[PDB]
Amino acid sequence: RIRRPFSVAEVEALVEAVEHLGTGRWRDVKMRAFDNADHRTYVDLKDKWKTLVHTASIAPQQRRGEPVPQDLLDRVLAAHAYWSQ
DNA sequence: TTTAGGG
DNA sequence: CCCTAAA
Repeated sequence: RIRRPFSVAEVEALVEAVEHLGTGRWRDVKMRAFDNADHRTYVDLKDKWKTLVHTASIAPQQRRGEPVPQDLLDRVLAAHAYWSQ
């Protein structure tokens, strides 16, 4: 499949979704926040959560592409610490 | 088919 | 994004 960087709203929709469902229900996350975004499958969302956690763990100057608002990176690490077992 | 992780 | 063992 063709590349397709995640936009800020998509991240936003993902972050909101996970804060409510967690990290073990990507099919529900997909249904809740990307139900009509045919190019994003629950495996892609699982993957974007994996990169987002990393993105939030590195310095801003080493991130690539459109900048994810600090606000979201913040909720990624808080939702990651919460749903971690 | 979905979950869960490495490739 | 892909590949796919397990469930």
